[PDB]
Amino acid sequence: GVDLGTENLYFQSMMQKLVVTRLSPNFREAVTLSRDCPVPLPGDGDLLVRNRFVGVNASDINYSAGRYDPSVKPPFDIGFEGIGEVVALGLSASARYTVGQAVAYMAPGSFAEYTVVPASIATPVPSVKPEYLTLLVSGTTAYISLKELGGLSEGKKVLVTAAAGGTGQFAMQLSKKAKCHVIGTCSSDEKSAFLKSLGCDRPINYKTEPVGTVLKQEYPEGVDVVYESVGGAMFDLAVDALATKGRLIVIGFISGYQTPTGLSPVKAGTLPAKLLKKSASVQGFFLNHYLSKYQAAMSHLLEMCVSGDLVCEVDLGDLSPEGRFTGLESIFRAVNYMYMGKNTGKIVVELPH
Ligand SMILES: NC(=O)c1ccc[n+]([C@@H]2O[C@H](COP(=O)([O-])OP(=O)(O)OC[C@H]3O[C@@H](n4cnc5c(N)ncnc54)[C@H](OP(=O)(O)O)[C@@H]3O)[C@@H](O)[C@H]2O)c1
Repeated sequence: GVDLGTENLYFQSMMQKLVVTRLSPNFREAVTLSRDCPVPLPGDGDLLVRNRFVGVNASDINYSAGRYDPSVKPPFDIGFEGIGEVVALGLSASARYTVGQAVAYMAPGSFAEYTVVPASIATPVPSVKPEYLTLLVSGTTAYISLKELGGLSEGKKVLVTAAAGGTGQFAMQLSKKAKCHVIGTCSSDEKSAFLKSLGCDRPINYKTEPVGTVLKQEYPEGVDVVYESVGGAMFDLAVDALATKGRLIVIGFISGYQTPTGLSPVKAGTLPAKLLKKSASVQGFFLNHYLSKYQAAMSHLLEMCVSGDLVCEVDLGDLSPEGRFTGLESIFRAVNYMYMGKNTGKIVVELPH
């Protein structure tokens, strides 16, 4: 009786995908577009998803560099998230999932026309739209880290770095919803306008106005929470800008990922003493350590998105040098775009019919 997509599997036999062929943080050096790869088949507990959008993530280049498990050698698949239609599935999976259903997921190997996804990690979505993909990593990271670690409450002051980017946009909005005063950093006046449209109380274009100075002058008593994703000298300023009982959440350090080690140097020598003297913290956050909170987060985010209560800005690359990010080949360009700092919102690549 049940359609498991077996006809599809017969006829949809080969596909394109991206493959890490050499470890490097230079994505173009590391990754090759492969063709006429077999379409993988789903196991009893799996879905086979035809990706229609895939997300571009800063750590894509950490992945390509082998930094998640240095002992794992090429070749391996890449891309952290996708959205599309179920084309086939295993028998067990069919209890809860159906051929043609719109699903989104966070699992490695999304940079492919088709990806096998365990049905246990799939998220049902209303339809295949790029706004929902924005939630999977970027939204959930901001949601869970702030909920679990931010201690947010009315009137607290929150500094968000890369605030106009994929995760930053949600850290901004979610802090505003908690009635915080929100400061955001970005690299252009048009990004600052975007931030202002999300409710940012103090956008800062760091290219034209020094962040440290603004913080010293406008926030002399400091900030309560920092959503820190840049690293380096920005991390150092953030530590100095903490209020008493302040918390710096280490979300990432993109300023370092292109470097050979992937790290951005910081002034750490006096950090324990600084933290003691302010009763302040530096707090790491890795989304994969918080998967017990993921399904709830995703559900709330999805409700806010569909209801119009959350801006989910998507950058499909229409304004990039070679235009809209269409096809797996465009992933190279999109990663470049990210590392040139040109995106507003979440970078997404379309894989259309
Ligand atoms: N901990 C976690 O589980 C987790 C999950 C998701 C993301 N993250 C982290 O969140 C951060 C943002 O990632 P994303 O994927 O959302 O990208 P994104 O913010 O959409 O794009 C990156 C942004 O970083 C700034 N930038 C780019 N290159 C830079 C450089 N070399 N030095 C300083 N700033 C640079 C740019 O914004 P400006 O105009 O502001 O410069 C750019 O638009 C990354 O650190 C990432 O690792 C962490």
